[PDB]
Amino acid sequence: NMSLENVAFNVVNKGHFDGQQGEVPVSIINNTVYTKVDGVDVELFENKTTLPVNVAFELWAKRNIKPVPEVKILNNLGVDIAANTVIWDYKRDAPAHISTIGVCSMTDIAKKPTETICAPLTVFFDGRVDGQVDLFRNARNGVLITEGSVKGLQPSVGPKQASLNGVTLIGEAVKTQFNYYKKVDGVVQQLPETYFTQSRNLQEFKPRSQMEIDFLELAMDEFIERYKLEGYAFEHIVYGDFSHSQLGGLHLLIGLAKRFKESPFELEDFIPMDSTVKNYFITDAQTGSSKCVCSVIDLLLDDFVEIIKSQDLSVVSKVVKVTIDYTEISFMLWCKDGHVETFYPKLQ
Amino acid sequence: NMSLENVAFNVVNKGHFDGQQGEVPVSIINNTVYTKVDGVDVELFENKTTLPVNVAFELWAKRNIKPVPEVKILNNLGVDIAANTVIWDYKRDAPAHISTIGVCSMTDIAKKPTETICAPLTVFFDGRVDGQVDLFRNARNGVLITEGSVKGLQPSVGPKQASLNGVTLIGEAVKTQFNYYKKVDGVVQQLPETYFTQSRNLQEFKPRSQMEIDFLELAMDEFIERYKLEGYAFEHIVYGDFSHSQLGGLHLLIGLAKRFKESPFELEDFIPMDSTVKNYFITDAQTGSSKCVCSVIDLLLDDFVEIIKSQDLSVVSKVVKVTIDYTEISFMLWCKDGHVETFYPKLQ
Amino acid sequence: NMSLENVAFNVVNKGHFDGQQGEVPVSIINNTVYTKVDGVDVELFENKTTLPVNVAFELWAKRNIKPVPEVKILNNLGVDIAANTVIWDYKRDAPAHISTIGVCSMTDIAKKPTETICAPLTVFFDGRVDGQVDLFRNARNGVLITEGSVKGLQPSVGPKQASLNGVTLIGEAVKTQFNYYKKVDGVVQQLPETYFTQSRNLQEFKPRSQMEIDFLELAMDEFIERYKLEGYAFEHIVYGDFSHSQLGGLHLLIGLAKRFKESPFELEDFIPMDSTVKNYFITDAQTGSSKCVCSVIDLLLDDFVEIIKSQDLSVVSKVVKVTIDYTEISFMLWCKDGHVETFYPKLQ
Amino acid sequence: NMSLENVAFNVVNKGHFDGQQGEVPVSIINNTVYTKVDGVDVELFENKTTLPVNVAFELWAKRNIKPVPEVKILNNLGVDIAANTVIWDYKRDAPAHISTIGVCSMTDIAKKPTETICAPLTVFFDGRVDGQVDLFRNARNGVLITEGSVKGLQPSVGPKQASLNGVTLIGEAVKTQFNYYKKVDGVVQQLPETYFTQSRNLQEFKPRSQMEIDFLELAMDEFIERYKLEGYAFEHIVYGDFSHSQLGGLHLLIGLAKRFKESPFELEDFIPMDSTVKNYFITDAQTGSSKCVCSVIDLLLDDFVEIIKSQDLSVVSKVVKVTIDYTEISFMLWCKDGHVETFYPKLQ
Amino acid sequence: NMSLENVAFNVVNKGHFDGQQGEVPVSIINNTVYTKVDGVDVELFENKTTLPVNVAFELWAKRNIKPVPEVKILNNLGVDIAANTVIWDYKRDAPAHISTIGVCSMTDIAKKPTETICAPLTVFFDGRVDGQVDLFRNARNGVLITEGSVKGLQPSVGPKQASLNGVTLIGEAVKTQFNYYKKVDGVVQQLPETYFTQSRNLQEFKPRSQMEIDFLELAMDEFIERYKLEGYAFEHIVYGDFSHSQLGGLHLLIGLAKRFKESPFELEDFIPMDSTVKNYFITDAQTGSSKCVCSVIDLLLDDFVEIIKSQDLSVVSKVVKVTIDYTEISFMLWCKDGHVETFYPKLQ
Ligand SMILES: [Cl-]
Ligand SMILES: [Cl-]
Ligand SMILES: [Cl-]
Ligand SMILES: [Mg+2]
Ligand SMILES: [Mg+2]
Repeated sequence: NMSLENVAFNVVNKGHFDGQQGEVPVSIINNTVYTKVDGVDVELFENKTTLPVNVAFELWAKRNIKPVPEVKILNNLGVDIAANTVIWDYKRDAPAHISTIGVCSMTDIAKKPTETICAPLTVFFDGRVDGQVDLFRNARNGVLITEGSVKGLQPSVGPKQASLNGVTLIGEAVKTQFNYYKKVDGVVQQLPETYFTQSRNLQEFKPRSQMEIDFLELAMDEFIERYKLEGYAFEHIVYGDFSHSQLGGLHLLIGLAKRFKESPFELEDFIPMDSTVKNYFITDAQTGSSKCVCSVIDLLLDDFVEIIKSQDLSVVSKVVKVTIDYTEISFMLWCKDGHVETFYPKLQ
Repeated sequence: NMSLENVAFNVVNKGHFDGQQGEVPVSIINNTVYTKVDGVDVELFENKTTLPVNVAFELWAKRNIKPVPEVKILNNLGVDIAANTVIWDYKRDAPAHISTIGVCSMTDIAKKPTETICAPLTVFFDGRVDGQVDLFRNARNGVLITEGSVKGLQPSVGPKQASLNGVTLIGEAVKTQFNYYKKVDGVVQQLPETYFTQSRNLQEFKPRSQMEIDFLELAMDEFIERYKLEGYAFEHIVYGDFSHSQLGGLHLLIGLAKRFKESPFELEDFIPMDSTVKNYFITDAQTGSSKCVCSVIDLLLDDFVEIIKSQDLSVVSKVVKVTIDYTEISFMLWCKDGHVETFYPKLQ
Repeated sequence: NMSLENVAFNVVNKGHFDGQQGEVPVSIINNTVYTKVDGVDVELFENKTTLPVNVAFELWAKRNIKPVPEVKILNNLGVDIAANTVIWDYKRDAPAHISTIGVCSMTDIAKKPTETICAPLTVFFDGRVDGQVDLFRNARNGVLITEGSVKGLQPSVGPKQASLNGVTLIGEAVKTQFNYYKKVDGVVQQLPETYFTQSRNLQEFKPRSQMEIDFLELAMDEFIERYKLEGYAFEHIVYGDFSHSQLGGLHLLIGLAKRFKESPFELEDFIPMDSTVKNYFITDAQTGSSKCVCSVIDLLLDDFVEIIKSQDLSVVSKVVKVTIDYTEISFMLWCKDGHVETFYPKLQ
Repeated sequence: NMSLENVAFNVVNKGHFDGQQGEVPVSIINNTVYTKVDGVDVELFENKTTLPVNVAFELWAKRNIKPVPEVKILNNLGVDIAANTVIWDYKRDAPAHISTIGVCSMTDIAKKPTETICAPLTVFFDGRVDGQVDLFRNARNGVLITEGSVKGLQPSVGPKQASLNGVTLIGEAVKTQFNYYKKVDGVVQQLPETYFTQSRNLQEFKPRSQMEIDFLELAMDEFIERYKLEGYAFEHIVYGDFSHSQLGGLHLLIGLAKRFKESPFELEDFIPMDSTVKNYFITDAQTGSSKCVCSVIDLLLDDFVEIIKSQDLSVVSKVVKVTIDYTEISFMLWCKDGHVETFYPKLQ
Repeated sequence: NMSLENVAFNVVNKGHFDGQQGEVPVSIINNTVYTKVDGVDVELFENKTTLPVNVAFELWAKRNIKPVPEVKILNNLGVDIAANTVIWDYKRDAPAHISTIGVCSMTDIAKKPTETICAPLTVFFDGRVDGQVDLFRNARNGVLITEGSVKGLQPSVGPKQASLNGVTLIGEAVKTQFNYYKKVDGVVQQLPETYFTQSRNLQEFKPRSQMEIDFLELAMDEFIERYKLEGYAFEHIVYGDFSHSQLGGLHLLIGLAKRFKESPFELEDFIPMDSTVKNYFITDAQTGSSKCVCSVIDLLLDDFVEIIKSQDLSVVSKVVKVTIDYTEISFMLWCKDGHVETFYPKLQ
């Protein structure tokens, strides 16, 4: 029943694969899928993946169209494969995982998660689908998300936001905050205390706390005085130093957002992927200050204040580990004379 | 006299093919045409069509650079080929028709429209070109456009707007509203009464009536009261329902325009082509409400009111046919207790 | 349920498309069709055509696997399209015709030859298939082949040989000699009296007459005196002149076969296609004699003798039109003092 | 320091990857690897695989250059991956296996076969390499080849021939006959008693028994009476029937070799891969007899005689399973009135 | 009026570029040039070069069709570019040089060799063309070939054979032996006394001396005693050793031709290019002996005997430089107890 022409039928009639019968004529050329509409070819899908065009086309058509965790979250938890679904990575325009389970015959390593080949793999389970909670209880390694309680399992509350068709949002007509569960070698794991990134962007940045509202409204000197931030180098870390050829600091996305409203700048996303810490080649258009590797993270400003105020500042330099998005992020803390010189996330 | 290097000469010197003599050096690689400018290669054309690169390059260079009907109009009239010109489909970045007549030797099926091979085809004629009106009188099947009257033929007034170099506009320094004529098997046809879509877009939406001006300025409850629209489900059909996971209604482009100014959303144009009814996979960023197939049409708000007020509302559901852009559009009308439940265009 | 995966299923299980149901996983990459056979991809089809890979793959799978006329015959008769089949051009590794009739959705212009679109086209009908003779009677332009007589239709006996899966042969377990019929504008044409090329190859050349047996066995001076060929320039036309830098004569394939068994040479087929007359760039390896455009034709030697011996030798230069493979082949006849200088086919 | 330029250095200096240090300039274009040799690019590798060009280039350079089992043997044993080597499939011009173990970073699933990821996979071990026998003892699923005895392991004597750089041969200066061992789920399997195909080709076929010498020299009626083969349908099974349009029988490669020396024919290998039974689309050039799916197997003629002469001829139709190349091959045995009608291998 | 369509016109009508006027329709797709011949596309050129498809097509059409020196000769002389012509490397299916002079606008660095840009480059001049000898006198760096004497210039007699359209031959109807001249920095260089390789192939090998006739006819022990070759390791150097797993010796092409007529073997040319010494990955099919890097050279056997018999046999290991094809070839001479062990050319 599986066929390329049937997949294209579902896309043109249902917007995605819906399991409907029918076939439309398809021509494949230039890593692109076309269909003939009233005698002319219309592009349906441009393959941006490393997979064959018809294979990637099928996986994208069968992508999950419900609110799902962001890929960085699934990566930080070590997820290798999804159970009977396709998590589409819109950052890479490619499937988030190599193989599939009961989805596409060309990429399927198994039909159901209980098969032997799935034993060493951390399978992602969705409690919103019938039987996936019970499948998670019988899985050796797996990650489970639910909207409510699971009897006999202690939950971990995830981020407020989730990805819906490549749109990260805090749901109002839909539920985006899940309970997280993980098993390793048959043993349920206790997930650690973690912060969560806010997954915002520059153009559409919106404050989510009165501190962030005051950060964008007030000036630098007035904001640092109001929240008693003297001696923490927020002028460097958050606001950024543009007086020299090498750009200084500017490691919080909200600091880039405040600057972007005043003056534009160039951000080179040379590792285009979903990750907790993003690295950009930045060039400021107003001053000419630039930096090849500017590590940026989108933390709630209140959370970043709690972190930097929770450190010992009696050492010149050391490595600070912070659990964010269920992964350990290494920060580099520099201090002189008991005050913060700088504080930034490292590469990986 | 035809040559690839001569076509590239005209593009670099005249912006398009102008019939001038000359040749520039050309290199073709990666479905792209390049020319050497002072020792370096400069991209001239990236082939986005299903045709060979050099063939598509020639057709695009010879595209019509005058105001022409939008492709959806030509499609709805069943046009198969153009007479001694190339209608470029900027929505697909491809020629609107497969074959040509007296344009490109590789795609030409004939040199002049009077040839035998053109008999079963609906040829598009442009009265603004000398002799094309008379050629239309001797053609078996054809469509003719003019700026003025044609002796012995009853005209049909077309849309106010036309496409100029992929820019749809109502001409002020140029004439964009044409008279339409059609012949089938040698018999002149009488074109039916039809509405016309406005061919506007979200970012640059501009109201074209006081009702549309009031729709964007006033609130929903205030607008429905002013124009006495109680019982027609404009809250659902036009304004859209975002309270549930499945997006409800929102089938008029002006309703999307009003929403877009307040909150952003994602529109997946999974059938990228010019058509009277567009189908989008929509995801609302503020609420999370989404719908795989949201049929949207850009009618003048006054015209849509006239249509929905001209229907019988005593049946649960039925199919309503409306002639728009010279084609029959099937709508689905749902009523309960004598009032409109919903009313939306179908797929095709 | 026509599909790419179903076409591949028939190919792997039946060697071609046999109308069986079933699907196998398919990967498309680099203009090649692959399928998974126990883990690894196996190449099924390398697209050598100008069509999309999946389209040409379907047409090749649906190619006619019965003895069919050689493409040069169909070309000389002006065939543009076949009725409900695909004639595969094995010399081009591509379909012999652009469009199809009731074969492939992507290339079909019609499902039946009786449709209006097929009238101006010369449709090829196979009288061995039920109902094709009647369709030929109803077609405006067409070509018909049959094994026996059709009531009322004056036949034209075709060549002894036909192409079976790319192998040209005179059938013994199957019949390769057909009657030929042609209609132009609804009127049956009388096919002209014609010679036929023998369609032999240089490697596996085999004589077909006692004269051809003698030509290969006998020396030049012995053969010319035996069959009384003095004054007919066979030393030049058939045997060829290698004494000069520019190769002279050598226009009959049997003359090439005789030279090849002695000393090899290089044949550059710069127009790789099936045609009654072939043009080659020839380079003799032993002497170094060459010629850019060498016109070669594979006639029965007895036929060529019959042709050359019926010419008027009293003119310095005369064009001579001979009907070969149902097409008129022009020859250049040069004579001097009551004997011919040369007599070769034009490249045309 | 693994790199593309270093791999190319080894290829140009050592003919393959030899672990030497050095780099040469490399150009990648059109799925081909080039290198500059005194100004001009020389092609080193044309990627015929479904892998990226640089990846397949590295795997081909690291291919095993010692006598290795033929891929059909490894396939019939269920091998999925090799331990610290690459088995190159020369019939597919591609690696015989998808992933690698400690070979290439792009395709490695592990650096050592003992890693957890390799347990459910059947790993191929080469006992000629130090430490591979011990790794086989510790592997859960695996296949081992050795030249001599392993203490405690009951051997299975493999075929006389092996593949050396794409050349299948019975070694004289090297040993090509191995012992075979197999483990499934940590338990050593006893390999079944099996016949082996001879792996000869049609062009360079050479007999290997006095019976095979007789078959090629003797006539059909003389050979059948000599080896007392009356009532075993050798005229059909081995010699083949060409009297009808559909080719009959001809299922032993030695029968094809006998026919080929007399008159040539066309073999279309629509599944180009190494397998115990091969399916061909055959077209006989002399008679025109053909058959879409012709199952062929290259057994020693004495073996096939031993097989056919041990069957019960008292049943109309019976399936017969024979273990050949360590896999069960199904045959169709048709008998009528105390003698066989046909006896051919299924395409399976 | 240089154009792609005009180049294709010359190719189809003249077999190459002949400067004739005319255009034919051309389709470019998949690094191949096509043209329409009565409806269907016929392949004219498959780009095997690293240049753009239309550029390499033009250079191939403008290739030199006269007897030209073999590329290895031009390489050994350091030629970088040709004057107003294209030397086509048929072993690479690519131009022998990167840039051109007055040939193709895309690859031209100059229209005349006298231009300033050509001075540091070694330009190849063909004295058979009017005015090229004078251009050689005015060029700073260059190489000149002539058929006869040039006044004042001391000639160097080149090899007997030359390449005519990819066919290397000793001309009879044409002259393939030239005088050679070379200038470096405006000063004429005296070319060294040199041997020449015979440029034969393994399939069509033909001896060129009574000694070579004897070597092929006579047995090893009979030949070595006949030409008094005791103590010169011809059993190893020329005949080759197959008794061991690693192939020994076999460095003269005539030795390969003798072995090939007896039993076939596999030659892998991992550096496919024209060079005085060729390196092959050899696998003997009969014995299984192989060697990754086998240096082979096609000298006249009498020349190699003259070379080996002039060496001092009193040293264990000595490097020996011999000028062959105008370049110095290094040999490894191993001797032991008054006789040679081996004597082979280095891979260099
Ligand atoms: Cl009759
Ligand atoms: Cl033992
Ligand atoms: Cl002189
Ligand atoms: Mg700025
Ligand atoms: Mg919104």
